Amino acid sequence: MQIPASEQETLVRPKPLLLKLLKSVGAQKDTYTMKEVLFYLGQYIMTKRLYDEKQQHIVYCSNDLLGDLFGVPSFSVKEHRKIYTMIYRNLVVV
Ligand SMILES: O=C1O[C@](O)(Cc2ccc(Cl)cc2)C(c2c[nH]c3cc(Cl)ccc23)=C1Cc1ccc(Cl)cc1
Repeated sequence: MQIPASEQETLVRPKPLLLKLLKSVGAQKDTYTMKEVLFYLGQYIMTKRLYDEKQQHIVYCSNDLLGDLFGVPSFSVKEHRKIYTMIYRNLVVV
């Protein structure tokens, strides 16, 4: 438990591109909990095959919409606070 329970349930309003991303893997809402956002990101990552083959906890998102949104070419799925930081730039808490 890296992230406070209440923060994980924060109601959030993705910005237009993050929203676009989430809907492209089947999300149907305008607002989400952070847990839900993470669910659809997981789907996105797996379908777009962005995991590194050798280091399966590393996501290579360079040249992908995800990389544009997060502002980085790669990250570790083990660093939740870092991921949250990157996600927060792409939404607003309601
Ligand atoms: O490491 C994971 O792989 C997943 O299976 C898919 C994933 C989601 C988001 C990101 Cl940025 C990277 C990978 C996963 C999950 C997180 N929530 C879930 C809900 C379900 Cl039902 C299944 C998998 C996961 C996790 C857990 C997790 C938890 C918090 C954060 Cl910030 C990032 C990932």
